[PDB]
Amino acid sequence: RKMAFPSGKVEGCMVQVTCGTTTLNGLWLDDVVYCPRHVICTSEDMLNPNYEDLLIRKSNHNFLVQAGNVQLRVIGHSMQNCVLKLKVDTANPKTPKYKFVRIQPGQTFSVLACYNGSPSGVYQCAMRPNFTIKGSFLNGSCGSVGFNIDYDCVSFCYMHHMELPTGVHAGTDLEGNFYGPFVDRQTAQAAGTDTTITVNVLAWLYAAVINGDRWFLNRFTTTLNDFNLVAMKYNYEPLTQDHVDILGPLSAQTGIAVLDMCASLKELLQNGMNGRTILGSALLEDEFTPFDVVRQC
Amino acid sequence: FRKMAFPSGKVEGCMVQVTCGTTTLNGLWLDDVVYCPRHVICTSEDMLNPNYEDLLIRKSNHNFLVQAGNVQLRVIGHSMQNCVLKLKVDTANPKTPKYKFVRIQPGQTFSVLACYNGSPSGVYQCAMRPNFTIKGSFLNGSCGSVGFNIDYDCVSFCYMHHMELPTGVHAGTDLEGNFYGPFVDRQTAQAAGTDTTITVNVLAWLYAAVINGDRWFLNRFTTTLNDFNLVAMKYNYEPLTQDHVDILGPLSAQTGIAVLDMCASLKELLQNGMNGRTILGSALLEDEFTPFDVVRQC
Ligand SMILES: *[C@H](O)[C@H](C[C@@H]1CCNC1=O)NC(=O)[C@H](CC(C)C)NC(=O)OC1CC2(CCN(C(=O)OC(C)(C)C)CC2)C1
Repeated sequence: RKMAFPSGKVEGCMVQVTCGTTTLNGLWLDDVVYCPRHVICTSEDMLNPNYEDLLIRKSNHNFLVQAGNVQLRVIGHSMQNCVLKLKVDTANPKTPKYKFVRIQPGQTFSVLACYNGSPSGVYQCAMRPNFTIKGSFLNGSCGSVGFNIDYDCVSFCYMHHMELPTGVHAGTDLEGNFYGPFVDRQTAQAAGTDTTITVNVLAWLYAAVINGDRWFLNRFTTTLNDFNLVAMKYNYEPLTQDHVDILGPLSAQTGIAVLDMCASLKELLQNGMNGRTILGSALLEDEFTPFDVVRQC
Repeated sequence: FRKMAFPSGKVEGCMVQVTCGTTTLNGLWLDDVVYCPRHVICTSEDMLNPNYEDLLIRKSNHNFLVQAGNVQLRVIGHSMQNCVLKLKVDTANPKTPKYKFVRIQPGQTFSVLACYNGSPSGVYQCAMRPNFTIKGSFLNGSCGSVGFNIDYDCVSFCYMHHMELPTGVHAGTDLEGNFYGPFVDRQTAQAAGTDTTITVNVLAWLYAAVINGDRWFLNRFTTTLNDFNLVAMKYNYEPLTQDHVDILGPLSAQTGIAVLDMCASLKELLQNGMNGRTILGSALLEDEFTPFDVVRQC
C-alpha cells in the first residue's frame, strides 16, 4: 500500500498568494511565505519572463497573501532562484520544526496538493531519474509542496511549478533550483529519457514476498555487473553496491540474497509477466524505496 | 490516476491512545468523548471468546488511561455501543472539526490515518470491498485507527479498525460500533465472502477514460439493468444498485453517455475481453476509484 506522511504539519502552513489575476499557493514558515516566482507574471509575461525585470517593478502591496479569511501584510520581498520570498508582518504559530533538503532521484516524498491555499489531497511521489515527478497537479496547484517527516521535523524537498506535455510534472527545491533541465517559462519542454528505479523495484519485489507472494522467484543467480548490463538494456538504473547494502534488511528478513532477487528481476525483464500480476499490478512498481517498504513491514 | 488521500490534519488533531492494563490502542477524541474499540478491555485470554458485558462491569472510569501524547485525559464516564467504547472525558477537544458519523457502502473509498500509540504514521486511500474487508496496512497496535472522507471542511468518519482476517485483509466497524460485514470482535478464525469486482467503480473508470479521449470501447448498443446484472455476476462483478446508477449521474452528464450504454460497453469488454488493447494505458480494469474520485482528479 502506497502510504503518505500525515500532512497536518504542512496544512498549517499553506496560504494563498495573489498577484494581478494570478493566484497560487504559498508556504508560510515563521514570517516568510515561499511561492513560485511566476505568480508575478501575466499571460504575455509567461512566454519569456525577465524575472529580475518583472520583480523590480512590483511593490509589496501588489502581493495579496491570505491565510484562510485573514490577510497577511507583505512588508518585504526577495527572489531566490525560482522562488519568491514574501516577508509578512505576522509569524505563523503553526510553523513546525523543519528543514529544506534537496532530494536525490529515486527518493520518495509526500505531496500535499493545494488549490487557492486550501489542501485538497496527499499522495506519495518519487523523484524520477529524469527529475520529473508523476504527479496529479491541476491548474492552481503551483506552490504545493513535497516533504518527508522524521520525528517531528518536516523536511521540505519540492515546490510545484509546471506540467510537461507528456503529463508529468516539474518543480524546484525550496531554494528555488529546479530538479532537472527545466525552466519556469510557458514553453513546451521535454525531459530526458526516463529510466526505472531498480533498487525500488527490488524493494517492492521483496514486499511481494513478505506478503507471501513468490511466483516470480527462481533458483538462478547473477553477478552484479551482469545484472546491470541487462538492467541498462531495458532502461533500468544500474544497481550500486550501496543499493545492495541498503537492501540487506529485506534480504535478511526473507532469506533471499539481493543478487538472487536481481536474477528474478532479470527474468521478468526478459520474459514479461505472462499475464500474471504482483501485489495487484500488471507492471513493476518503482516508487517504493527500501525504507518505505521496511517502515511498512 | 493516483490513489490520493484526503489531508489528514483534521483527524490527526483527534487521535489519542487508550490503555487498559498493558493493552494499548488508538481512540478518537471529539468534543468530550473518546471512541475506541471495546476490545481494549481484554487481556490475551479474554480475546479468545470475550464476555464483553462481564468484562465492562468490572471496569471503572479510573481503570482507563487516555492520553493525548503524554498528557492524561481524565475519564468521567464510560459506556459501550455495539463494538465501540465511549469514554466521557473532562476536556472538550479544542481541535474538534466539524464532523459526521457515516456508514459507507461497499465500493466507497476513504482515507485511513494509520496510527500507533496515538501517533499517526501514514495516510492512504482504501476501498471497502464488496465482501466488507479492506486491504490496509495495519500492524499490531493499529486498532482504533479511523477511516474518513472530507467534504467542504466536514470530516465524515466511516471506519474504525478492529481486526485482521486469516487472509491478511482487515475488518472493522463504523463509529457507532457496527461491523461492516459478517464479522465479530473475537480472536477466532473468520472467513470473508469471496470478493467481487466493484462494478460501479469500473464504470467510473471507463467514464474517466472517455473524459481523457480514450473511447474505443464505446459500442452502439444499450442494455437493461437486470440483463447487465445477470451477466455481470457470471464474471464475478457486483450487481449494480439504484444508488450506483445514481452516483454515476454526474459522469454520465459530463460525457453524455447514458449509464446503461456504458453498462453495455462493459458487458462487451467482459464477454470479448480486451483483444490486446488498453484503456488509460492498462489491460486491467481498475475498480478502486469511485465516481467522486474520478471527478476529483479530472
Ligand atoms: C501552476 O499552478 C501551474 C500548474 C500546472 C497547470 C496544469 N498542471 C500543472 O501542473 N503551472 C503553470 O501554469 C506553468 C507556468 C509557467 C510560467 C512555468 N505552465 C505550465 O505548466 O505549462 C502548461 C501546462 C501544459 C498544458 C497543456 N498540455 C496538456 O494538456 O497535457 C496533457 C498531458 C493533459 C495532454 C501540457 C501541459 C502546458
